[PDB]
Parts: sequence; C-alpha cells; structure tokens
Amino acid sequence: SSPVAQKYDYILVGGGTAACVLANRLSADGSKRVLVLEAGPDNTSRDVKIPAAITRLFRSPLDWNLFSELQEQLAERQIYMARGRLLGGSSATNATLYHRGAAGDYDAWGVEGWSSEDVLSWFVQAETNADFGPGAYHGSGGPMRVENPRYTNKQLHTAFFKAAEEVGLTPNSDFNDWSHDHAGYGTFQVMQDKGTRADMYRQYLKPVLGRRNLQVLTGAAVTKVNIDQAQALGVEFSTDGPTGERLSAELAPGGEVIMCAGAVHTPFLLKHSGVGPSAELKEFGIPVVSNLAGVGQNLQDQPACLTAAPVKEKYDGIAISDHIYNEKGQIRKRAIASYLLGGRGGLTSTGCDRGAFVRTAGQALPDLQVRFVPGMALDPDGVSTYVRFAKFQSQGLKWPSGITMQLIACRPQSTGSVGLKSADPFAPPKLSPGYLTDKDGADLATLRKGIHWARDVARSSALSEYLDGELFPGSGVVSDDQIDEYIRRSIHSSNAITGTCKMGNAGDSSSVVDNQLRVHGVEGLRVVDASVVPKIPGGQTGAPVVMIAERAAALLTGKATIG
Ligand SMILES: Cc1cc2nc3c(=O)[nH]c(=O)nc-3n(C[C@H](O)[C@H](O)[C@H](O)COP(=O)(O)OP(=O)(O)OC[C@H]3O[C@@H](n4cnc5c(N)ncnc54)[C@H](O)[C@@H]3O)c2cc1C
Ligand SMILES: CCCCCCCCCCCCCCCCCC(=O)O
Repeated sequence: SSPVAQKYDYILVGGGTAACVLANRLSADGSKRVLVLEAGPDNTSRDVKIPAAITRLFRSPLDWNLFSELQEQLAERQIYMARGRLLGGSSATNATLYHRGAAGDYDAWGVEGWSSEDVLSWFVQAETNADFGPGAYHGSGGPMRVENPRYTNKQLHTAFFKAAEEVGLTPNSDFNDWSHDHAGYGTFQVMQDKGTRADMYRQYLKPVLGRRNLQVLTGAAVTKVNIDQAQALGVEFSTDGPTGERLSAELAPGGEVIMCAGAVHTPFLLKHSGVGPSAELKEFGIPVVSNLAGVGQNLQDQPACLTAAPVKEKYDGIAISDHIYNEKGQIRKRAIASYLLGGRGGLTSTGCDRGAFVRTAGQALPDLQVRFVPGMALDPDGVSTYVRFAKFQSQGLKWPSGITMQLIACRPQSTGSVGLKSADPFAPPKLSPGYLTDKDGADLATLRKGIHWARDVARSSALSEYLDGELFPGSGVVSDDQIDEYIRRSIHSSNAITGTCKMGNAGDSSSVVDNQLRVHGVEGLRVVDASVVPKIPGGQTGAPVVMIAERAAALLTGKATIG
C-alpha cells in the first residue's frame, strides 16, 4: 500500500552503510526510480549522533540483538554480535574508526578488477579528510568526513605511545597510507564531523532525501526476493512486522534488485529466497533456484580479548571515564559544554581510537591490532563493559580509573557461517562466528601472543609509572594454557563480519557473486555490502564497504567499468 502499481528500476534491500551510498548515486539522475526498504526506524536518535553514546546502542532497540549459536570452542557460550538496526545500518552504531587495511589485503583477493591499484581511487574519491591534505592517498571533495579524534587523554595516550616505543614499535603516521608498512603505533582517524558521528545516513542519504525518484521506506522488513523461473522480479515485505500484511514491490523492465542487508542478513534473505546450498534449503522446504554452496559460508569476523589495569591512586581521575562521569555517575556538565560548544572532549570519543598493528611472528602483514582505551574495563568482554558503562549512569558509584588494551586478530584464519534455523523469515538466523577454529590455531596464537605483548607494554617504564597491577586476566593467569582458557571465556567481536556472499573469478565454484557483484545464475540480482568481501582487510571494515558501494554505483551507471 506504499508501492501501489509502481515499478522500480532498483530495489535496495536494507538501508544500511552501502545502501546509503547506492541510493545517493543511483538516484542522482532522475530516470531511475529507487526504492529503499529498511527494517529499522529512521535515523534520529541523539545516541546515534554523540560518539560516546555508542555505549547505549549495544543491546538496544537500534540493534538486532543477534546471538550466535552455542560455541563449543568458546567454553560453550553464545556470542553477542552487534548489528545496527536503522537507516544507515552499522555505520550509525559503530566505533567510527577509519581503516582501509593494507594494499596486500586487496591484492590477496585474487579477483580480476579488484586489485589494490583498482580500489585506491574509490577510497579517495569518497573521502574528505580534515587532517591530511589531498594526495594519492587522501581526498578533499568526497562525501565522507574523516578527522583525527578531537579528544586526547594528555597523560594516558602519551604514556601508551611511549610504551609502544619502549618495547620496540615504530610510529605509523597514517595507517591508510599504502606507501609504508601497515604496522606501527599511532592514532586512528575517525568517521566524524567535528565530533558528531558522520555515518552514511548523514553523509549520503540525508542530503538527497528530497529527490522525487527516491522512496525510502523504514519499518519495512523484507521476507524474500521474488525470483520467477531465473530472474528476480521484486521483494516481499511488511510495514508492521511478523504480524502484518505481506506487501510486494514490483520491478520495472530492466530493474535490478540489490541486496544491502549486510553480511548477516543478505545471505539469510538469499536462502529464504531459494539462493543457497540445496541440502540446507530442502530441510525447510524452499525451492532451489540457484544452488551455490558459498551462500552463508566464509563468514570472517575479527575476534578480540583484552587486558585491563587500574592507575595508581596518585593518578585517580585522569581516565576517560572521569571525563564523562562524575564520582556519582552523572554526566559532567563540563563534558557536555565542551561537546556542544566546541565539538571537543570525552563525548567525541568511542574510546578505542589509538592503537597499533603488530606482527606477532613475522607474518607478511600484521596479524594483531591493538586498541588502547584510557578507561578501565570491568568485564573481560569489552562489549559488555560498554553496555555496563551505559547502565552505570547516575547509579551513585565512581567508575574506577584505569586502562584497557583490546587485542584483535585482525586478519584471522578462522571462518564461520550464516544459516536458517526456522522457516519464519522473521526468526533470528543460525549464526556461528567460528572464532578459534582454524586448523593451525593461528588465531588463538595471535591472541595469546597479544596478551604477552600487552603485558610487556604494561610493564614498560612509561606505563608502569601509571599502573598498579592488572585486573584482567590478572595475576592468576600465568601459563599459556591459562591464557588460552581466559581467551576462550572472554573472546568477543570487534564487530566486522564480511565474506558470506563472496566474489570471485569465473570458475570459482566457491564464490557467490562475480567481479561485477551479480549473483551467479540469477537475473537482475546483485549484492553490494560487506558480504562480497573475499578476504577481510586488516582493520575495521566500514570504509571498504563504502568503497565497494561507490564502485558498484559507478559501474551500474556506466561511469566506470571493471576488468
Ligand atoms: C558495533 C559495531 C562497531 C563497528 N566499528 C567499526 C569501526 O569502528 N569502523 C568501521 O569502519 N567499521 C566498524 N564496524 C563495521 C561496519 O559498521 C560494518 O562492517 C559496515 O557498516 C557494514 O555495512 P553493510 O552495508 O555491509 O551492512 P549494514 O550497515 O549493517 O547494513 C545492513 C542493513 O540491512 C538492514 N536489514 C537487514 N535485514 C533486513 C530486512 N529483512 N529488511 C530490511 N532491511 C534489512 C539492516 O537493518 C541494516 O540497516 C562496526 C560494526 C558494528 C556493528
Ligand atoms: C566511549 C566511552 C568510553 C567508555 C570506557 C569504558 C571502559 C573501557 C572498556 C574497554 C573495553 C575494550 C574496548 C571495547 C570496544 C567495543 C566497541 C566496538 O568494538 O565497536
């Protein structure tokens, strides 16, 4: 009753990160009617705009609240996997860190037309950077806003860089400069606009919300993709939810459906639509249109553990939690003033924007990413500590001053999978991260060596001046076996998730889309989101998604070609 006798040249399944990019570029003429279905609500929450409010988005109504299956290798735990639920998707709920990884990450893709030389100009075209001048590696006319963090913890951040130098790291002045080595310590740039989150809704969708040929339905949960027998013809959805009407949106001649539901929901909606491994589809009675085995396989996510330690009493009050909460847990008006009046202060921080890439054992590229947080974790699950920090407000307690180092296997070898658990297209998918399952135990070894690394850093002269012992994992965790166990019981997502409908060369019986993002053996069906990533780059994945999305968009409108 919203697409009534209307036909669309492009239907966008999901209004997330890549979705926002595509709607902008494809609607930019006027001949193409574009439809954007988003299951979550509109992007208006003040928790979304303030970076420090990321603490409130986890396990909120703006999150899918996805929980993984039992992981037997993780002490029989279910792993919470944050995913954004609103216009702009995860770019509106994320830590705002801006990373491209290394050039070799894209060369390792092996896919024709998507080498590092091919992708570079698209990163740059999308970017306006407040702190690097225009060059081969940075842009100034682009829709993204990228800036150095506008919060510095004068004492703890400098101690961290002194400690990294003391144990033998060198600085990296730009982790996204492919002209030098990825490894090193420094400051991560952030996808922010003078301290306001610069998510893809704000940067791409919101400016073009006036075009008459662009229709953006929120509260619109898609259930399947109409594939008449093979050629897609539209989608089915519901504006109320599981207890609503089954609306249908038709496509114009030549109209294409583009999946933008993310690496969790795109392979899931594809399986409900008959695109998947037949054995899995038969088990729920779904007709097989395309029998591609890679739909849902190859899920890559970057697991994390942490160390945490308090400052000496002589340094009580210098952590970021002391810049946000007062001793009774209410937000300090000084922090509120600095944010609103100047875009400065603790409120501009997602907390984990300084760090390092380290090779734990002479790998071709760093296997370890370090995120230093000048606040003290109180749960070894770093996501849980963020949730706990939100609910700590006004509770009348003083959050203790300290530091945390989060350790991330950033180029992991373990792969996971996404599947069906019900025939209910509104049921949660069958989600298995598969952390620590690679046959060599390289991911466990990366994280275990990360713990040793962080302890050496904590023991340096520069940090030992500030620190007073260690809370996590603590004095009791001494042997490699104990470290390994501590990791199994605390490991959490650094929140990537890529690879579940991967792209590849013709004759890749393992891939799902071709180097032009069309799914094999279906007409008018393309995937443009984090699913198509064949091998996760080092670092956080939001920026490469935007790059894939800009490049797709230009390909569809004949501005560029691939191969
Ligand atoms: C908590 C968190 C922290 C992160 N931190 C960072 C970081 O610091 N830096 C960074 O670069 N990356 C980060 N990431 C990752 C980055 O945000 C994502 O990798 C990227 O945004 C993925 O883009 P996408 O378009 O593939 O998916 P999304 O942006 O998630 O888009 C998918 C969209 O599809 C919608 N959808 C799903 N199912 C349906 C349906 N049935 N009907 C309609 N709509 C549907 C969803 O609601 C969502 O809006 C973070 C991720 C999260 C979750
Ligand atoms: C932004 C406000 C800072 C709050 C500080 C809380 C104390 C520090 C806990 C650190 C835990 C490790 C970092 C986990 C980061 C999770 C965010 C993400 O992965 O998207």
